[PDB]
Amino acid sequence: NRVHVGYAVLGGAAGFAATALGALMALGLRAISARTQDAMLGFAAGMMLAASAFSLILPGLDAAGTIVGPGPAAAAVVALGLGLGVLLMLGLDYFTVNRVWLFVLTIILHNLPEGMAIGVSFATGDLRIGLPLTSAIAIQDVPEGLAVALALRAVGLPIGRAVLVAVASGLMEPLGALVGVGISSGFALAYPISMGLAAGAMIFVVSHEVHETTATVGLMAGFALMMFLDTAL
Ligand SMILES: [Zn+2]
Ligand SMILES: [Zn+2]
Ligand SMILES: [Zn+2]
Ligand SMILES: [Zn+2]
Ligand SMILES: [Zn+2]
Ligand SMILES: [Zn+2]
Repeated sequence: NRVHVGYAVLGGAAGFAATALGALMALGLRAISARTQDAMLGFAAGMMLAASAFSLILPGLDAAGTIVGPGPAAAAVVALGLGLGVLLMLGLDYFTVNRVWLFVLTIILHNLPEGMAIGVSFATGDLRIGLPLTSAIAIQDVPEGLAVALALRAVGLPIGRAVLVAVASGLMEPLGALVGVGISSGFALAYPISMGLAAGAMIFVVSHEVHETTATVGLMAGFALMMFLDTAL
């Protein structure tokens, strides 16, 4: 309990609320074209890919560079965090009708890195770090909440149940944010390590979520918009 965790809970809350707004838009839409779905998901992926680079790895290296020094030991700390983040998510991807439940688990697992990244990115209190990432994550949460609800409906839930499950799915960002503050505030190196870890987890999820032309337009737009947000915020 402290100041920099509050900003993280607020970040996690904006992630849950953004997901929910996207989820509630499916009530009115019920179905969308494959062109629209593929673009949205490519936009969501592109936002998190650049976020991993510009909001997590690059700030984590700077944080490590002032805790440890300018040498490669700083970069080593982050890279090792990154590899541990991949392997944590490689693990979960492996150790885990009633097919709905298995799709729901994926949706849950894929929200975990975004929640964690919000909580990690606010550990030092720097709005210049947490704000671009949190607002990028909320932005792609709207398409993702919509996408999730429509897909749960496409697999056979009535839109109302599907929207409900989608909204509950978003609770994983508040929860992941709590996890993120925990792993980044134990010791000095916890922060750069946890920045690498969230980036790695994030990159694993988005590799697993990447009509290729329409998806590329979304991918490029999400990437470019992430660069804009990081530069402006
Ligand atoms: Zn996402
Ligand atoms: Zn050195
Ligand atoms: Zn998976
Ligand atoms: Zn897999
Ligand atoms: Zn997914
Ligand atoms: Zn497609």
